[PDB]
Amino acid sequence: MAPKDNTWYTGAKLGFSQYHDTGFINNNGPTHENQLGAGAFGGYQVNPYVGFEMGYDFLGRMPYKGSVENGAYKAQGVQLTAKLGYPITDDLDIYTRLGGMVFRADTKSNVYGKNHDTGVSPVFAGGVEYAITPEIATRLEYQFTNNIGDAHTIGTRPDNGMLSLGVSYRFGQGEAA
Repeated sequence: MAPKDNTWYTGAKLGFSQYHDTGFINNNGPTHENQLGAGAFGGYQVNPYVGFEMGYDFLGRMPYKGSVENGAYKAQGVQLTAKLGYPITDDLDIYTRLGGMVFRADTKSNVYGKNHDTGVSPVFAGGVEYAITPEIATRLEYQFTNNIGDAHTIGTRPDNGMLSLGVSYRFGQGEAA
């Protein structure tokens, strides 16, 4: 009946975005504007209305292919944020995440300790999470791309961004305590 606190959870997410904030563009596009992406994420719940969540976009290669494909060297990336949601129903709930994505790459280093370009652009998300069955949860959330860098006076209205859907697992049933 009552909610839980001081617990952890893990899952996977997959969504599509209208347009990315990339700088190197050299493609016409599959249809018009939509890029599907997959990844994994997990989080810890501190209280009924205050929790934490982290995530990172995995990668998949094709062992059966002899084509030159490179981009970075010893590079890594991860995202860390806080989750804030409200319990509308025992099974249906709403949540919002706010944090930042950390990105780092390697490019010529003489063991001196210097950087050229790091990724630290705070981001947030919004959606709802529902429980279909024990040890199995599913939720959908969206992200805003037009709301950073510089505030626009007039033009397009903020009513469309990133659309994603992922599943999450909650561990910590117990019996007494």
